[PDB]
Amino acid sequence: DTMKVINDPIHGHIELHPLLVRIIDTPQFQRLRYIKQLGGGYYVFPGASHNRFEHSLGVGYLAGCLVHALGEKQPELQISERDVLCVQIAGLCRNLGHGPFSHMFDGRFIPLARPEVKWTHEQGSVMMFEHLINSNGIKPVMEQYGLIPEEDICFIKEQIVGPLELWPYKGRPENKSFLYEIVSNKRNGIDVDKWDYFARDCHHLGIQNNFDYKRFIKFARVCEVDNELRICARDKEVGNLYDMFHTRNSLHRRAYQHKVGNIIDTMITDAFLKADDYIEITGAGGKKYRISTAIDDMEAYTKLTDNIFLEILYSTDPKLKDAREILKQIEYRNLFKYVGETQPTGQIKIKREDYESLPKEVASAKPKVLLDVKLKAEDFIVDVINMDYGMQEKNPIDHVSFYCKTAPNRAIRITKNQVSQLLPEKFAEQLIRVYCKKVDRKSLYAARQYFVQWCADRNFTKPQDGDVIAPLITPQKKEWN
Amino acid sequence: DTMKVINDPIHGHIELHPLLVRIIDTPQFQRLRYIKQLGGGYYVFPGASHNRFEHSLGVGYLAGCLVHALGEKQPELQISERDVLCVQIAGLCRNLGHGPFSHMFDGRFIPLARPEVKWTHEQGSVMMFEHLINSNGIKPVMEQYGLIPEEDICFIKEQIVGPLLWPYKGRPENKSFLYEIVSNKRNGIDVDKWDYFARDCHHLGIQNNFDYKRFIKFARVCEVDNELRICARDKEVGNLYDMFHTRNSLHRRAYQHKVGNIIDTMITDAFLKADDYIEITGAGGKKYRISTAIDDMEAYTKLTDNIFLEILYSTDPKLKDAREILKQIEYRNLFKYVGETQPTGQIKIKREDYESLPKEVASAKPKVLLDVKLKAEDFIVDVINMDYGMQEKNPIDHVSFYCKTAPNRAIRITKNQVSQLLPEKFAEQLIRVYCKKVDRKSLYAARQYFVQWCADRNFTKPQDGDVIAPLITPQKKEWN
Amino acid sequence: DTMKVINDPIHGHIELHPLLVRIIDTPQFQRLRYIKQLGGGYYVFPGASHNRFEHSLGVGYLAGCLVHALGEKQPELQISERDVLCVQIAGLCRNLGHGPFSHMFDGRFIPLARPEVKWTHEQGSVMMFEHLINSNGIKPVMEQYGLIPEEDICFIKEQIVGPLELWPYKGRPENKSFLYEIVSNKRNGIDVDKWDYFARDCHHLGIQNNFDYKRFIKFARVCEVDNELRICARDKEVGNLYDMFHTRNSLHRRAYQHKVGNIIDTMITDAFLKADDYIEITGAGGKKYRISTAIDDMEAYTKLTDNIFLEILYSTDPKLKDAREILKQIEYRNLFKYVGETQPTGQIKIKREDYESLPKEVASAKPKVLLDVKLKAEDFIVDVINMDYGMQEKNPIDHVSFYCKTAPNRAIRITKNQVSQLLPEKFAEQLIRVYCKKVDRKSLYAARQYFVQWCADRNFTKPQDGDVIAPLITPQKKEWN
Amino acid sequence: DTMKVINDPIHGHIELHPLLVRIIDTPQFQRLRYIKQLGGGYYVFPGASHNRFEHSLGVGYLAGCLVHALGEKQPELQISERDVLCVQIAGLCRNLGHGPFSHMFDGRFIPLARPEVKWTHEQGSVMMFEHLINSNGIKPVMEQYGLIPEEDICFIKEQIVGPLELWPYKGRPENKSFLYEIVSNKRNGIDVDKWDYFARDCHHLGIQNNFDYKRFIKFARVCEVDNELRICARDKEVGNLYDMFHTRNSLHRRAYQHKVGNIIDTMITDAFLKADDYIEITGAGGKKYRISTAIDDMEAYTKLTDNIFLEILYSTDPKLKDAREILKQIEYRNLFKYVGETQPTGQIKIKREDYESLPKEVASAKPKVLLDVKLKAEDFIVDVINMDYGMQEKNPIDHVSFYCKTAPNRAIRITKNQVSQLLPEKFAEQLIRVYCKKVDRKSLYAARQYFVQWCADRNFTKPQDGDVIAPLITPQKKEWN
Ligand SMILES: Nc1ncnc2c1ncn2[C@H]1C[C@H](O)[C@@H](COP(=O)(O)OP(=O)(O)OP(=O)(O)O)O1
Ligand SMILES: Nc1ncnc2c1ncn2[C@H]1C[C@H](O)[C@@H](COP(=O)(O)OP(=O)(O)OP(=O)(O)O)O1
Ligand SMILES: Nc1ncnc2c1ncn2[C@H]1C[C@H](O)[C@@H](COP(=O)(O)OP(=O)(O)OP(=O)(O)O)O1
Ligand SMILES: Nc1ncnc2c1ncn2[C@H]1C[C@H](O)[C@@H](COP(=O)(O)OP(=O)(O)OP(=O)(O)O)O1
Ligand SMILES: [Mg+2]
Ligand SMILES: [Mg+2]
Ligand code: NA
Ligand code: NA
Ligand code: NA
Repeated sequence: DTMKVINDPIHGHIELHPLLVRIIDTPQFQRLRYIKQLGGGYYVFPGASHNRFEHSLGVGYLAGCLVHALGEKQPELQISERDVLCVQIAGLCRNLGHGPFSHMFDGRFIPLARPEVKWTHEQGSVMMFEHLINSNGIKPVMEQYGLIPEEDICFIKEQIVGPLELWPYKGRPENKSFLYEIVSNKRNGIDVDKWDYFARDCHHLGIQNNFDYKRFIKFARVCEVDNELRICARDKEVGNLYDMFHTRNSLHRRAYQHKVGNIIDTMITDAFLKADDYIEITGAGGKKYRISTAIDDMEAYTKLTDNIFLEILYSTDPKLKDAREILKQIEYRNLFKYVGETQPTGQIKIKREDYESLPKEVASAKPKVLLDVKLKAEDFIVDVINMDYGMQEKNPIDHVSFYCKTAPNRAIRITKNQVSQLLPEKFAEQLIRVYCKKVDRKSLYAARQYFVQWCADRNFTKPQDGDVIAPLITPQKKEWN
Repeated sequence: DTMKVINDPIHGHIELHPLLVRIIDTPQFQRLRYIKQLGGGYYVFPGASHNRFEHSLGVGYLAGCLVHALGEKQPELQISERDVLCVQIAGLCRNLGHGPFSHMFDGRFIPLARPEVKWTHEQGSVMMFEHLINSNGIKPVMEQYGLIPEEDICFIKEQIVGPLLWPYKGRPENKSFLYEIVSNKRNGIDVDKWDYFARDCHHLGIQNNFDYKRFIKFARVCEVDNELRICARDKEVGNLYDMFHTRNSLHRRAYQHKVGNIIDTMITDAFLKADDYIEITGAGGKKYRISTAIDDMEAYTKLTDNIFLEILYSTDPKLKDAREILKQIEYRNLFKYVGETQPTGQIKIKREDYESLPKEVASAKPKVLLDVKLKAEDFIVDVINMDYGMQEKNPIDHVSFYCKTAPNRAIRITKNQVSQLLPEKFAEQLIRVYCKKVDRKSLYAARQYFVQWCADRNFTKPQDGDVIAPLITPQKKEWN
Repeated sequence: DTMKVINDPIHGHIELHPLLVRIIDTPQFQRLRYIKQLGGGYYVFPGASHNRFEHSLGVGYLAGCLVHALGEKQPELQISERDVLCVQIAGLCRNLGHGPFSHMFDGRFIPLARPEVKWTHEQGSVMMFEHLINSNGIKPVMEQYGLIPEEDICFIKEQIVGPLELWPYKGRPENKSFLYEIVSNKRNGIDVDKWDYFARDCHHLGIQNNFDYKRFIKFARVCEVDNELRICARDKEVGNLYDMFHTRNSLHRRAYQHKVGNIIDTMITDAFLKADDYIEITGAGGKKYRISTAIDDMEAYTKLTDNIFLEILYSTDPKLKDAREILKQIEYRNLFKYVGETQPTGQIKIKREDYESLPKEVASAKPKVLLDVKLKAEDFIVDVINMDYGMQEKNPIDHVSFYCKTAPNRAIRITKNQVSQLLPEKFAEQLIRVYCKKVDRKSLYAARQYFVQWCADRNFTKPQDGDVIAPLITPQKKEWN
Repeated sequence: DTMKVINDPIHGHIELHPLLVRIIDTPQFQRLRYIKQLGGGYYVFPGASHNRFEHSLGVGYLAGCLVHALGEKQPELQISERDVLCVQIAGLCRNLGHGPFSHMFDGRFIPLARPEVKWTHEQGSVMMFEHLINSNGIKPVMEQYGLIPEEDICFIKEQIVGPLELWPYKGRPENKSFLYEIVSNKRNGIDVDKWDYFARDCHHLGIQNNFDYKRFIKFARVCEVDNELRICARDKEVGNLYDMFHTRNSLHRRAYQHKVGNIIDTMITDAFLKADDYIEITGAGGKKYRISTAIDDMEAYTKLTDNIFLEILYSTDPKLKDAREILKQIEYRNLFKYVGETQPTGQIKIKREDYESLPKEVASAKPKVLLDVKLKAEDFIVDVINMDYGMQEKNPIDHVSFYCKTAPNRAIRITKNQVSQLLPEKFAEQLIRVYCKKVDRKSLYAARQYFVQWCADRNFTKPQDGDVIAPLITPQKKEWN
């Protein structure tokens, strides 16, 4: 009927427009209550039980805050109530496409299960949004509140995934370009999605968040840069932006790429792979889908959530025994053992095509220690992690426009040397974790010897614990001594 | 083997003894990751996604804090490392018995589904603890860390459920105070409450007024009637009254939220309609229903909030009735709130009369033009007992205190000795009425029946009475 | 000029209109940086170092929030930018009149020092506001931003102190009545001043605040009640309002009336009394004022802050030796010793005129025990504390109007039985603390005997520690056994 | 033995040993209630009203936490109750020496006022501690609780200031070396003083703190490194340590070196300099001291707090008119105007002795543009700020010892390459702020031209707003285009 107030622990009392309420009260959206924001992280950080549902409300709310604040400071932008609603909707709905365990699904599982396809949760969101609209008679309700469904549905989808291919967008013209920089910012990565998860994940994880989004909003203006209207930050605030990405990096290093969290994700992925053939999910017209193919039909995908984990865990079907056994090993905490961590040196970069060949390389190393057990390629997992500021090797701050107190409509650029000598020199790196599937004390000892040898052989960094875990191997490498 | 560190958002970095790690890393305990602390509340408070698992770690940690602090202030108590471990274990394990959606399971579902049994999550915890111990070879590991399994397993169980003349056999009278930590039957002041106040507030987005750390610093053990009891400092009496006021606030704002409760009611109804067709494998391959898994711990292990999604995602036409109710939850087609009232004077509605109340509302005769006529089954009447944890009694009368000038001398404090601004009564009842018929005309009619029923039973005027039923409220002179 | 942004720990980033900046950047306002919010409380709660300055910004900000939210929900109220500014100004400025150590000055010191006058910090605020306006050329600046100084200065003053004398206000007409319910609510005590201090004092004290003002604002509406437009709360929210006053009461019982905090306030007051003759403060035209008379000249009052404490403490003048000695006893923590606490029973009420006669009564009690020392009236302090819900014996919730979801413009009333049986029966009480100026073990023992006897004699409540501190006295009273 | 409980907003309920209570309840310690932690910062961050008093309790408490935790994990260290008390006392007392406005006094005022002396607040603390002990009969009370005053007073002083000149300490032997790494860590800068201020300043400022000290403590162990027992961190925690110093840097950049906060500190310092001749503070035997000389007599220093600001501000003495006028300009917010900010490039490092010559350099620049006014050296302030990780150009993490999960008693080292490529390359930098004493629009315009020219001339970084504030000057420098 009218506006709903929702009490969120992060944002406090949030107003929801009745149109958003209608979008929210659908199985496509409610689905998000059953997908953990951080997947395997919950198995390391016991506070991190939060789901995509609450994150989505926060992204929607923040999207609305930014656009509304821009509108109030700059009425010359001609931001309408219609524009605000579409930005809120895009904010709510950009998480619709997440599969079970969020980033494990599109980052680990689908690449292994369906190598030939290229899938992202963003594509999923678009498809799921379409399904949500059509299955719930949303278009009449959009019209009722002054939206024009054809243009606006397009606008929403473009905000989530980018150009559906000179001005490449068809939902809004160039004079509203800045509206595409709110929910998902392809230019520099500063968007409201990040802002909600920094705050939300920190609150649940028990880490403290150093970024203040409210301050960013108060200092945000729209200015012309190269004949486009873009969201600009106040020049003074440049330090806070570098801090925002440092914060992003901290969350990744401490929580999202936690070495045990990642191994749990790997084990859950492995169980899904072994379960994939025997789990069936009913989609459109009674047709059946696998976990790995539910991404092709939105009706099936609706019913694809973290419940899959428990479906496997509680199953009696002997065909699911292999999948079920892996998950039971998670419950007993018989996890694959962390062997160590290393990095490439200088400009050495490990390509995506070489990932499969790395367990073989570790097993082929010839450490000079007496070993009771001999280990093979399949006993090792090598997890290559790309740690960056969101834009590969590029500095995202070079893609931010700024303004000064004295000329608020004049956009400017700020280079890294203009800010601080204490900032990072590089903006992308790689971490290599090694784990061993053999969990006894003797195998783990052996694994450590192979690993440290492989590091020496590839001229990678000395593992931090190198002298402790492999005292007979580390002296051969002069660079480490 | 040394300590594992867990980072909890409420308590920060918590150390876990390797024995507790072993108890935690079992399917019986890990199960608790899949049971929401506040069940249906998550459908009202979007922050309230937290599970019993994390609550359990917190209860364990706090239990350890209290016993350890008592030990350090009073070494004459002779609290051993053994005693601390058993109190921590009891703290961890007192939530083992919770079913799907926590309090809805033992408070709504089992009473309706299995009226002949008397079941509490506490009994469940004892049974589940036994199963956890036996299924995971914990006894050898208890011995390894200096526990004596026979005495100590008993001690742990007694802390969770109470006594199975000094009624306890896990510890003697000289250690009586150890039974006042995890679950305090005497006055309700225990560590389980302290963790949930803090945890639920952090997730719900309300702020918690109670400071447990301050209570611990002012806690002492003193002799009262030949028993050693945990006493509070006399000055702190105001904070204790505040602690129960806080408990009451959490209940009124969150745990008994009118929509949260209706969602709990709907989920319970779906479980009832699903109970015949969901099967859970227990011991030796035997099959159990949702309502009977409480009789076999192996089945109960696999009984979590996943039941909700099992029903919701099912295709079996036998589950259509249950599935339809849950789909109505997703679409937010909920039973509509009609209004709320209370009994007056000493009037107390007994548990046996709950069933007869929808009939009473439908039988009321409001003197107005009604487009629809409504029947008993169209109404839900939810009776809620709001109290300070001890029925009509004041829990502060069951707290012993001490003074700065005589720290070993226990005393009592009466309510007039504290404040005239305190509550006169310590128990009350709320009656919510809802309508299963959701259209505008039915809701209008429902409100007329309801306000009439209030007048007829001499209950309190509903707050919105003049707005929802302007033609009914003038008949009652006491209301104006 | 545009807005200045202030980062407050309680409210986050606050915007200040350039007019408010001008009012703030004056010695009359800046003065408030040197007056502690909680006076003597800082000597008990080490976090409570905050000053009236920051509290004032918060009251101003919140005043603006409430009026602005009302305006946005109900444009039919015709709240202008002019109205918002005046409410913000009244919010900023309602603390201008506070003397050194806030409530101790108007609550303890002036009543003792100048019994014939009736002074309140609110009157002080009006006078100080007038002085601020005139001394800083504010009127031209008010005109610049669309205010009409004659009407508006009046409006501001009326918000702070009430009618300067049928509609009794002359700053605004009946159709804007609700604007008088924001900064200082004479009707029920629900105002923004309280809201800032609950939040601010809790944050500094290390108590946690259970009241959510943001939620109140979202549920606040203006409705007609008895031909007046009043701020109404949503019916559901009634529980939270009772809780708001319970919270107020908790803050008083734990912090503002802490037994040691109050004795420190008593000692500081006593030092000020002994110093009052010899401290001189320059006012208008070089004229000299005492601490107790600076309230008569705003120029002197400007220079009257917590610095008075340190002026006395650091003085060398032998005439200030008496005052200086008391303050040195505070530093050494040689405080008057707490003897005990009691309350009147039934309808017994101790009147303000009888406070002086109470130490005599305690000393005149006849305990019938062996006493090494005999104590006199001047050895005892009796502190009478009025604890209420803000409106004497009355329930403030009976003076709150409500509305329902189904009829948002229709005001209603809610009686106490309509809410809960667990609520307080009485809404005012008195606490009596007794202290002894003699600090040795024997005097303290004797003092406790006199005190417990006096309780018995006056038929007051049994002191909590009665059986411990006076085991020979408590058995005579059958009501206590 | 009764412990006293203090409720701190940061740490919650803190127990104080009766000996610490005795040290606290003295004028030498209580003095700290009247010195603001962040001096001038309060004039920018209105929450930052907190004083050194509360900070000191926190440092004491944390010192006790660390030593106590080390004792419980490693009883082989033989940490006694005596050792814990001395570490707590050192923690309490390391802030005793702070003057009015904390770091402004030792960082700005004394260097200008007394160039011939080398004074630090740490030396002040030692002297003040000595005075506190002797003036309050603390030595007998130390003996009562098992301390041996001669050895232990030495130990406490050494913890605060370092060696009072092969093992350089005489309070404790090499086997207790780690006890010197708690209150003030000269080796790497990881100490409990930092931990309390990160938490405390953030809580008051309204910034959020990303460092978790409790986690550091749980991962801290004592291990042998080069025949010394040192506090070691877990190898995994190395990232958190880099983050700790990044956090320190953030606090400095956002708050402690805020451009307005620093100008207020400069103005207060200037007023103190002009007041120094005419303010008298009574010390030992009735002798009189100036603000700049009270550091030579502890009895005078006791009475030297932020009250000096208000003494000057409220004075009528015409000799204080110059000092009083500057402070009145603070109240009216007629502050020296920020012109801009720059940094040195390459290896250029501006020495402390050259600070005085910089305003001359700026005024001597020849921008050659239409200028209504000509500005002189005395019209400019140049503030040089050293931003570092606590150890000049060195990486503090190279001076941290670590241990591994697999060998907890074996200390190791970790190089920067072994951690992350995303870390800083340099660990020290300089910021140069320029301000103008002339506040009109025309002078400010001129000042900006001189400034940007001076940047070009010295080959410093382009000011961020350079193209806006000086569009005719920035094109001459090719490196900036
Ligand atoms: N007292 C409270 N304090 C904090 N949050 C609350 C409180 N009551 C409810 N909430 C939460 C639960 C929801 O997230 C949100 C709205 O709940 P509430 O205002 O009770 O809505 P409702 O939908 O039951 O009221 P309405 O009767 O207007 O429909 O705030
Ligand atoms: N940097 C961090 N800050 C806060 N919490 C963290 C951080 N890293 C991990 N945690 C959380 C996750 C866990 O609940 C808890 C323990 O994690 P961590 O110390 O990484 O254990 P671990 O078992 O992986 O390490 P170990 O190698 O010592 O076994 O702390
Ligand atoms: N990085 C930060 N994070 C949080 N609060 C900050 C930060 N920097 C400054 N503050 C606080 C201090 C002030 O109270 C408020 C505004 O400061 P700031 O924006 O630096 O104002 P200013 O007047 O110095 O800037 P300008 O006039 O250049 O816009 O924010
Ligand atoms: N209810 C409360 N909650 C939180 N902090 C409190 C409360 N009451 C007092 N405090 C604070 C103020 C002090 O910092 C600290 C100690 O207070 P309190 O225990 O009242 O000391 P006290 O010394 O007056 O008691 P006594 O001498 O009677 O033991 O805690
Ligand atoms: Mg581990
Ligand atoms: Mg400014
Ligand atoms: Na362990
Ligand atoms: Na309980
Ligand atoms: Na009252």
